[PDB]
Formats: sequence, C-alpha cells, structure tokens
Amino acid sequence: SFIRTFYGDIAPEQLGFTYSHEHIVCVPAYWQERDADDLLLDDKEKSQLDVQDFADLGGKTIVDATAVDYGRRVLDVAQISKETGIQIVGTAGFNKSFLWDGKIKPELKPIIGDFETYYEWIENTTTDKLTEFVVNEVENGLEGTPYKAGQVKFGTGYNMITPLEEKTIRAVARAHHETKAPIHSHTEAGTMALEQIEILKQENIPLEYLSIGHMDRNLDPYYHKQVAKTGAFMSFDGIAKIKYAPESARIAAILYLVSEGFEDQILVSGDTARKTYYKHYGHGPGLEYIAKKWVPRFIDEANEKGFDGEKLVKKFFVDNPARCFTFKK
Ligand SMILES: [Zn+2]
Ligand SMILES: [Zn+2]
Repeated sequence: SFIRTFYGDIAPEQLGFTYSHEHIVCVPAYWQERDADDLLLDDKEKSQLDVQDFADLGGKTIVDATAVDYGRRVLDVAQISKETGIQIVGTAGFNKSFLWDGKIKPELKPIIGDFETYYEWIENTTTDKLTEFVVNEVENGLEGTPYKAGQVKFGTGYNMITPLEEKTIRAVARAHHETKAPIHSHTEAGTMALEQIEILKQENIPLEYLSIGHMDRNLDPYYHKQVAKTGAFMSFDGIAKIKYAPESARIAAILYLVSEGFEDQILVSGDTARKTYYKHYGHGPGLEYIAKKWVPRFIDEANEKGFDGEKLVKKFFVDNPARCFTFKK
C-alpha cells in the first residue's frame, strides 16, 4: 500500500512527521466575492516561508485539505512542495455547502461543465457523475494538472445534513469504492459525526477509512467516545484557536480519548486558513507553531498527568497519519 502525494505514491514509512489538516494557497470563491481578504491565502512566496519553517523543524508532510469549492491553487502548492521538500497530500471532493454559492472559475468549466455556481453544478449533476469527478481528481489529477489527490472529502453543516450534502457524501463514498483513497470529512463546529457515519454505513464504508475533521470544536467526552468506538480517525485541528477553546481544553479531550484506549485514532493539525494565522502573512502562530511550541507543552503536560507524552506525539504526528492516509488496497 501507499500514500498518494503530489510528487508520487510513497511508502507509509516515508510519510514522517505530518500535519493532518491544513491550507496552503487558496482563494475560496465564496470569501473572495465577499471581500473577506483574511481567508485568502493568495501569496505563494509567503505561504512557502511558513512551509519552510515546518521543514526546518523536522516536518515532512502536510495534508492539504483544500477542496474544489475552496479555490485551489494546485500549481502553487506543487511548486512549494518542490522548493521546500515537504510532501503534500492533496484533497479531492467538497468542503462545505455554504461555499457553494461561489462562482465556478473558468478553469473548472471544461472539467465540471458550464455551471455558474457550485450549487448549480451539484444540484444538476447525477451522483454518479459527481463520483466520476472525484475519482478523476484522485486518479488523473486535480483541476487539469498532473498532481493527484490522496484523499477524498465531504462536509456537512451546523447540526444539519442537507439533501445536497448527503448527495455529496454518497458520491464521495462511491469514489472511495473505486479508488480506495482515504476519506476525510468536515464537521461544522464538530457536529453531525454520528449522522455522517450512518450514511457511510449505508454506503458500506469501513469507518476506520474515515478521518473526521474539527472534533476539537465539540469537546464532549461521551460524543467523542461514541465516534471513537467506530474506529474512525478523529482530527483535533484547531490547535491554538483560543477563540474556540483554551489549549488546556483540547489537550484534556485528547487525553480522555487516550485514557479510554483510542490513542491510535488521534490526528492533530492547525487548520491554518487565514493570513492572520500564517507567520509570514499576518504574523500569526504559523505552521511553526505546533511543532515548535505545542509539542513540547503537550509532552510536558501529558508527562505530568502520567501519560507517555513522547510516545503519544509519535502516534499523533507519525504512526497515526501513516495508518490513516494509506490507500486501502
Ligand atoms: Zn473544514
Ligand atoms: Zn480546513
């Protein structure tokens, strides 16, 4: 088996230290149209400086969760990978339905069809044709480029799975059946994981093939244990996001799952989606933050609370991503 990166399929042992959910260069139509400039990562050289910080700290791989509705700049990301040496796992599929109001860029029309918005495209395209689109991103390349995606994604809304969202879940599940690519989901504020899981079960998807994004947004031990029992990977990707929770709260939730025997299912990242989050755009914590500052604190705090901090860090950033992001064949 293998992990599919922009520059080739690699052995799991080659993945190394990994951030499991990030954004690098992207210009989401929905946000661009609303002049939300902070959500546009629109400078390749600035993004590259953060990725280089990661590389300098011993980082090896970034999973780039930018989906088709989030304004990919695949060629820029590929160039960054080439220049920094950081391996990139790209993402096929969809991010979240509120983005679908955004206009379809000219480059997508030859691939997707002559549709004004993502909503129009998704509403008027059969599930099977949506599956074809996702499969082609994994097998042929993203957005007319030769850089293939290494995971397939879908997303749901705040305490909602709409009919169209459900359609995309089924399209992505079926794309998994064809390609065997790992599956990632967006949960809005950490909601709807159990309902996502029910749809995937109807589609005959083994749940250990799924990583669920944004579990750190809903810090509920009972809910987390319900999700973990299915075998799904659980992504804590809001590290440093004090506006959502203090770091202690995220760390406590992680350690609860460890105490209940689920350490092998935990993934960690920063979901760095803003200029103000990048060191070299707006002087935020940057891609350096987790490796440089969070890791030593987690190790220390976990050790203080009786855990094996170093072993856990190795699992969260090395062993677990190597298990999660391998194709299922
Ligand atoms: Zn997301
Ligand atoms: Zn994201």
